[PDB]
Amino acid sequence: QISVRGLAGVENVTELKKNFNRHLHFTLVKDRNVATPRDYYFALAHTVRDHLVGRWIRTQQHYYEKDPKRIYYLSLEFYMGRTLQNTMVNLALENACDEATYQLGLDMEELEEIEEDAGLGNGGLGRLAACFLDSMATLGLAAYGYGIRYEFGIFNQKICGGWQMEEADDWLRYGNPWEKARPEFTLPVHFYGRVEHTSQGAKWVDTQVVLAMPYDTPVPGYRNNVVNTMRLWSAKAPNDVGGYIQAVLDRNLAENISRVLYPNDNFFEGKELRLKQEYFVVAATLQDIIRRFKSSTNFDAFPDKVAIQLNDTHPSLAIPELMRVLVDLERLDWDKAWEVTVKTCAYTNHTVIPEALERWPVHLLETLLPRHLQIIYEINQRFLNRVAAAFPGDVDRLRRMSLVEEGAVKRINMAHLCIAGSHAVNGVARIHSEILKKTIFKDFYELEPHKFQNKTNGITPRRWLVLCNPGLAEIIAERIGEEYISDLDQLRKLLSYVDDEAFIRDVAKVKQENKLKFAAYLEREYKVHINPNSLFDVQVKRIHEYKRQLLNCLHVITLYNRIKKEPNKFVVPRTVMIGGKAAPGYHMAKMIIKLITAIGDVVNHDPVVGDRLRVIFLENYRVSLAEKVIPAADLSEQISTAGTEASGTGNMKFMLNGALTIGTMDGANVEMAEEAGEENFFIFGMRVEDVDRLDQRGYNAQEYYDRIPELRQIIEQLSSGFFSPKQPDLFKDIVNMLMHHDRFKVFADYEEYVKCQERVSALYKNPREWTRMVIRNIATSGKFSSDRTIAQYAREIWGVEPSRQRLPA
Amino acid sequence: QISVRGLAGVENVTELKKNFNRHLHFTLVKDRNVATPRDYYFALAHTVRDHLVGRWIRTQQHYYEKDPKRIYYLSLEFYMGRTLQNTMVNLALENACDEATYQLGLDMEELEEIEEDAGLGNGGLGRLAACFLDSMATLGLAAYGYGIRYEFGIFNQKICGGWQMEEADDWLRYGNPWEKARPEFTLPVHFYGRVEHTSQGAKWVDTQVVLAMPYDTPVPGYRNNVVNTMRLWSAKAPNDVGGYIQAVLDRNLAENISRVLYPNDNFFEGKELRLKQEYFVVAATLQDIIRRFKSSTNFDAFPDKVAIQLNDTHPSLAIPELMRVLVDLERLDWDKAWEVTVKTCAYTNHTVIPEALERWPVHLLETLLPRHLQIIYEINQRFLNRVAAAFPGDVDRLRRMSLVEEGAVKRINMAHLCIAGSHAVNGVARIHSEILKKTIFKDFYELEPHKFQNKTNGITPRRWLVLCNPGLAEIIAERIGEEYISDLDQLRKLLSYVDDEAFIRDVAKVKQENKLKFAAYLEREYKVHINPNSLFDVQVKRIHEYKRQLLNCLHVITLYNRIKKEPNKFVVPRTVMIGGKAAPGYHMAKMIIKLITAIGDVVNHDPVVGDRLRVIFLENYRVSLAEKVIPAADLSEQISTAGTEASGTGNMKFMLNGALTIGTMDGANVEMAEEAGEENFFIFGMRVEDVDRLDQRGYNAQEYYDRIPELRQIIEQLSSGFFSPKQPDLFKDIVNMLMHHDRFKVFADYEEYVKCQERVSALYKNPREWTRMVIRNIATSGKFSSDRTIAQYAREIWGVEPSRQRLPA
Ligand SMILES: O=C(NC(=O)c1ccc([N+](=O)[O-])cc1)N[C@@H]1O[C@H](CO)[C@@H](O)[C@H](O)[C@H]1O
Ligand SMILES: O=C(NC(=O)c1ccc([N+](=O)[O-])cc1)N[C@@H]1O[C@H](CO)[C@@H](O)[C@H](O)[C@H]1O
Ligand SMILES: O=C(NC(=O)c1ccc([N+](=O)[O-])cc1)N[C@@H]1O[C@H](CO)[C@@H](O)[C@H](O)[C@H]1O
Ligand SMILES: O=C(NC(=O)c1ccc([N+](=O)[O-])cc1)N[C@@H]1O[C@H](CO)[C@@H](O)[C@H](O)[C@H]1O
Ligand SMILES: *Cc1c(COP(=O)(O)O)cnc(C)c1O
Ligand SMILES: *Cc1c(COP(=O)(O)O)cnc(C)c1O
Repeated sequence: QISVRGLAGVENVTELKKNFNRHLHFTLVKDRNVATPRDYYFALAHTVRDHLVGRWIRTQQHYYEKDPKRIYYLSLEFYMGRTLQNTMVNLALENACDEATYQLGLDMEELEEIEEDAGLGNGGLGRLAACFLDSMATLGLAAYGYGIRYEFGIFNQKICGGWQMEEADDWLRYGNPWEKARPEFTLPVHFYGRVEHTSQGAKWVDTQVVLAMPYDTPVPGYRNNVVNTMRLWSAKAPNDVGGYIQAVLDRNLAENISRVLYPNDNFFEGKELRLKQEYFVVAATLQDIIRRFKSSTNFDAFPDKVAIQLNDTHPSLAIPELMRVLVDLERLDWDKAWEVTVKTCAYTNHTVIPEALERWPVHLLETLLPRHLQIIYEINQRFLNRVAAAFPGDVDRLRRMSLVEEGAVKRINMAHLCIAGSHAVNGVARIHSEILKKTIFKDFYELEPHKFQNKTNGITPRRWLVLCNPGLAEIIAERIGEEYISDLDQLRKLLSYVDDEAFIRDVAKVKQENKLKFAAYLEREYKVHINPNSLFDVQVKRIHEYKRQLLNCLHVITLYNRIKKEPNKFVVPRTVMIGGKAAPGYHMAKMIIKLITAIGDVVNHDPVVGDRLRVIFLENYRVSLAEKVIPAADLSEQISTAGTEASGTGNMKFMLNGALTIGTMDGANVEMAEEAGEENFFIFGMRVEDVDRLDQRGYNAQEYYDRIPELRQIIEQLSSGFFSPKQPDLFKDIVNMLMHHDRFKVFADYEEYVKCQERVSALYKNPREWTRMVIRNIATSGKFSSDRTIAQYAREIWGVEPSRQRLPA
Repeated sequence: QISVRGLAGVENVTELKKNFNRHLHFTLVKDRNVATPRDYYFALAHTVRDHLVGRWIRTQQHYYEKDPKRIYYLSLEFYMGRTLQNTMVNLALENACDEATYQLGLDMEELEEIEEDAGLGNGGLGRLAACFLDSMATLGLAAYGYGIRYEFGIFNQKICGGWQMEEADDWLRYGNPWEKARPEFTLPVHFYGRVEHTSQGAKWVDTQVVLAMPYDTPVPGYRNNVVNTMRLWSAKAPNDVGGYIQAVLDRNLAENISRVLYPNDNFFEGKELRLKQEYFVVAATLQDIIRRFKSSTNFDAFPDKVAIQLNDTHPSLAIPELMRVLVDLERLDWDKAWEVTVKTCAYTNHTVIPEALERWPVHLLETLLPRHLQIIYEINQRFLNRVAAAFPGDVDRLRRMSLVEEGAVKRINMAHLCIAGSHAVNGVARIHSEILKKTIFKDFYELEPHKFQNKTNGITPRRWLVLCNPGLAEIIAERIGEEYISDLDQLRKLLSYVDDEAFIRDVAKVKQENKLKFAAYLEREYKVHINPNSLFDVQVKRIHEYKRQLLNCLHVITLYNRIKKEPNKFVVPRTVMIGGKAAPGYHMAKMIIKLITAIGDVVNHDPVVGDRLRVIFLENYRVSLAEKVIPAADLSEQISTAGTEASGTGNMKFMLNGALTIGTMDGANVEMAEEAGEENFFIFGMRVEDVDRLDQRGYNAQEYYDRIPELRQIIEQLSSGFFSPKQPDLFKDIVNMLMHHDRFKVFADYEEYVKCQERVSALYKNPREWTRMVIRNIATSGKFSSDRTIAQYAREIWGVEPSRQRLPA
């Protein structure tokens, strides 16, 4: 139907249909009379999976023959989403499968909705790992993603009585057709025990053993026939009546390590189970890496054949674990082992907020990983000796830079460990990387300037454009070809169409179709109609005070009060959509969700408002839902307090899909505005410097409350129970926080935000000009392709060259 | 190679080879360069499994169209063993697969050893269920086996320092290619809660819910194209940070229900988890049965379309559960519901030993299944009213027959419940069924004579002859054809070959080859040589005092002492093999295993003995091992105290495979001797009547110790530490038991046993006559085919006619 979805040749369609029927029969043990919708999805999944096999075997065989430098991306999160459509897209089988299933009397889009999301992540950090895997495969890098096969991913969110309820995400219930267990690579992981110092080196003994069984998932590159691997480890107890029965049941204790993903993305919690997960993935991965290295013994060449990227400090134990193996098992001298370690490891930081940084209590490491604690102390001693030599007499610096933090309970600062043991440390956006050098990592930057780099984030154009918005991808391709899908910078060619009446009309048509499509979805799976002609104002991302969904809420209430004040005045119709999950123990975040639904309960049922304003909370925001809502958005809300959002990636997804952005000069927003031109962006609020000035003199929210009548009215409504009749003081915690302890200065940006929003409404009233600005945004979103990001990591950190050359078959 | 293994046609072999390579590639994601032995096994398993699909779909479709009466065999145990070879045997693909794998350069027998046994049973009771499924499929009955999919079956047994060590049987670790999950049939099971009596009937509320997810395994009939189903239920928690994390981890509690098989086959233990397993299988199965019944509402015809067979009392809750559904949910009147229940249920008893009978504490049922306890009390009240009317004034009878036992803690006697709620109750051997009527069930027999029946056990000739002993099956087929494989009575035709010199020579040759084959296996997988020319004296079965492995031990020691007494006298060489697992908490059974190994440690290293006597303990006895050792045995030890072994089935396996039997007139041994002729059996010991006479006057072991010098010597050796130098009093518990509290009268049968064993040795010295007696045993083993047993259950209990007619394809 659509050319960017590939060819639907007769022989290919015929083959697909027969293999589909073959799997339904032999694999599913069903015939068209008793087959359930799920049976059909699995038959299709197997049929597509079959096309990956040859390429997967050939790719791995290829790496063995050429023996390239291998890239290992270690992450505790891989927010993959669904795999079926993405696989068809990268293999150019979408149209063929669509035709094949059509001929069999089935709707492929209906079958795609049956697949469960692989939600093995919380948000941005986990999704970045996913986009990176896609880009690394597309760029021909011998890359491996290593993580944990959680049997329960991020919880499914249910909204009950306006409150978030958490439900277990049993995503493996019906099976996962994409994974392949590799029992021959099962490896032992050690815990607890003690250290013995003998004549020849230290020895870690009396440990408890847990087995790590790997499951491999294929990662197909975009039409280059490359299929890389994502290997996830699953925990298994070693095999060696009340007592007997209990012993068997207690096996669950050991296997609980890979049971569930920790959902706290706001505050670090030093929980033992989480520490076990972190060591579990690191220990099994490093053994696998070393095995592959030896199967390709001087470790001097180890850094030339191995690159380990640490996604945040979560897998930071890789540093002392590599030292342990090299010193304790391989018997290399410390200095040489350290040289190898630093040269193979690199660390990526994702936030500057204190509460999110990992600082593990010493007593916990002491009990669980005694040898690693000793190695960490030794690393610290040698590092601090270097600091003392470079800054003689600077005693305060020694205290600040130590990997060991003193006080109540001694803790190990994992970020400091990562910097000391990595040859490269990077931020994820220009402004973020600069802040790292000026604030939290200043001392380290002064000691080792060369280590600090910037690698602005990106998103894959395949899942975030071709897959979720084929209509837009097609009108772009009709004019500039398909080459931009793997070379996004080519979108700049669209700048010469900004005045093309035909193109302007098509861009607007695609957006309208997406909105109608989403407006429908809303009614089918949920229960409310929305004016498809209203401006779709969307803010989707995890709920956090720093992301300021609260500021958005203040604007919504302002709009509502203005309508009530002058009912018969014309106002641009809006459908405000807010969605995202809140970490289970994050009280304020859960109160914000309740506030949003409470506002909707009032606004959506006010006769005077009509369909000029609607407030909808998008339930269970996840990758699959993002693929639906983003293409339908008109306005992207990226309003974090300047200096708090390291980069953001949702912002890039919206820009690539035809939405204009209203935001602060924070994270990647700065670079997006720079690429598109500030006149094509809706920028407002305090800049980082402004926030600093306010902190210097002290932030007093009362001042804003006293000087802004509209803000005062809103606060009084919240306090008096206007949005919670039956529970008058329901939102007292929110008002108290805003008035006395708001770390994110919501009131400080209120006035500029409301004024900026008025300018957005003004532009929406002029369809043609709104669309021309949209075109200017899409045309300059090329820099934000994760292919660009990965190419920079490859050349500037890993020391490998990207390849666009395809492979046999 | 061997005609009884089917044809190896060119087209069939060619097809098998290509499908094997197809699975290795697409299913295993491997090529002949990195494929592991396990990869090859799975490729073969999938290839064979593919041939089952069409027949499986057609069979179930067939039952829907014809809507025959369905037979439901409920069991907490299904001791299946391996599936690959059995499937090839029943589909006549053995030779073809053998040739196909051969051409690919692989040894099929080597690949078969990779499959894990499905050890979902303890012994005889669980294996009977397995043979029954095979026979029901072979006889064309619309039969379903229902049970639990334990993720851990019977423990693997390790012998350390002569002691049994238990190891978890993680049989699903590498996956099970034979099963197919059926998520569309997931059903809820209720626990705890309370009963509410409203205007219209009782209601069970506030219950905890656990989901039952079924997994189906195909059960192929012998070359009749019928493929029945064995459906096993797996427990799943319903889907609805410390608290959040713990809530997810606590899901294991609910899922623990299907985690492990209880290994106590000696003493009943009222454990809550076991009760949960029993209700879990019954609740899910009955809902499935009713669904299928409605999908084919007067339940008057329910008994005409449904038959439920209870394997022991383990699934006895089916009786009150069926009443619950009919009365509480379907709203039928009690009397009508009871009529339906009795007419559809039948109960099979497997032992008369008190300690093995299920007697659940009332307080346990009260908490876990409140409604069922109420239903049970009502059943009891109505039943006892019938008893009172039939035997007016007999107050003691009312106490004896009650389903409720008074005393320390009130308990529900499940056997009494089963008799009251079943239209048929059967023993498993003629002598056992008679004892039931004369002793433990006498009162019930007097009230309802028509309910009591006998159904002598049997074994399937396919796994127990064709599969494990192809050599013997072939020489038999060469002379009488292949028809006997599904009509075992035809073996009688062999009686006309007892004087055939050619046949006599072939029977002896086959046995010699099997012994050499097993003698080798012993050295390869274990570490000792054995004289292939010695008489193979074998006793394999679970370790129990009533089975008297101890009596066997006394004979071994006697033989050893006699050799030591007169070293230079000729004695027929023997290799005594004893094997079997002991229930984890069965102290005496574990001491018997230690004694056996201790005896071996002395006998096997005595220079004077040489290779005239060897004592070997066969480690990890299981179905797979039985298929190897039984065909190699010369002498089968079936020496339980008369009146204790209900039937025994291992005895039948040995008879069918060319071993002579030494045993007591117990269980099926009586019928085996009757079929073959007492002169062709080595019978010894007290008969049931003799044991009764001894109990009347009182058993005094001292009397035997004082009158038998050889026995006295043995006891003194055990007591003085002759078999445990470092631990002089190691076997004091055994000596104390034998001398003061032996419920099984080991000493009472000692003299006759030793004398009988001498006659066995005398016959072994005459090869030709030994073989002629063997032929007479094999020729009359036909009655012991489970096909005969099932045909009797079908006609006399279930009310259905067996069919030997094959099906399409
Ligand atoms: O577990 C399975 N069992 C069988 O396919 C099967 C087929 C035939 C027979 N048989 O007895 O003929 C038994 C099991 N199949 C599984 O069904 C899942 C859901 O579609 C797929 O994702 C898995 O890759 C597939 O192996
Ligand atoms: O998602 C993030 N972090 C987490 O999910 C997370 C996970 C665990 C913990 N923890 O404390 O355990 C804290 C945060 N960080 C996000 O990573 C994105 C990719 O670079 C950035 O663009 C965002 O600005 C950043 O907030
Ligand atoms: O889990 C499996 N995954 C795959 O076969 C597979 C194949 C190809 C790709 N792929 O990405 O191309 C991914 C997974 N296969 C499983 O391997 C087991 C052991 O042989 C079999 O018993 C199961 O029936 C089969 O489904
Ligand atoms: O195997 C048996 N019993 C058990 O495995 C068993 C299971 C559970 C409990 N329990 O108390 O829970 C007791 C015995 N019984 C055996 O069932 C065979 C088949 O009819 C008979 O031939 C044997 O004589 C009988 O001992
Ligand atoms: C892209 C994405 C994110 C990150 O969004 P930000 O606004 O950068 O925080 C989070 N969740 C999902 C499901 C995503 O697709
Ligand atoms: C046949 C069999 C049994 C039963 O043996 P008996 O001697 O009747 O107790 C037990 N275990 C296995 C593995 C069997 O094959």
